[PDB]
Amino acid sequence: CDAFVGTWKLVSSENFDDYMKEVGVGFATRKVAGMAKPNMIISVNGDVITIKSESTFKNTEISFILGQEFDEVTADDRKVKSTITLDGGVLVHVQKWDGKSTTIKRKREDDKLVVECVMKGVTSTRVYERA
Ligand SMILES: NC(=O)c1cccc(Cn2c3c(c4cccc(C(=O)O)c42)CCCCC3)c1
Repeated sequence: CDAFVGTWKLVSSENFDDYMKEVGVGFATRKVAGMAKPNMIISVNGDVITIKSESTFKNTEISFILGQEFDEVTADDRKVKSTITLDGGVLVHVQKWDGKSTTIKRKREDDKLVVECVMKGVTSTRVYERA
């Protein structure tokens, strides 16, 4: 996937605190992650895609090949099994841990990168625009 490539700034966000709470993120991390306005800087080299998320709270990064499950350490220190695929132009990320699942989709919409987060019955939408 490549139409996702470049540098994106979070401009809006709904229900993220609720989403985090449902994922199991403790209050202090929720406070600082919720308040953060991370840049998401996505790039691609052959079959390896790299997504960086940068903010004063925390800098993270994942590198991966579509369809190949990998170990991820999240910003909220979960140790999850991750599996990112391309499906009808949406990058679908799945995290499994403790028999739990959450799914994160990134899609390109007009000039936005739209990220939809889902845990159990809680859904969250965040929007990022080019830097
Ligand atoms: N400070 C930062 O770098 C930062 C802040 C908020 C979210 C994120 C990334 N992120 C994270 C989660 C998540 C779910 C859907 C979309 C994003 C995103 O905007 O990339 C998410 C799980 C909760 C723990 C925080 C990491 C990063």
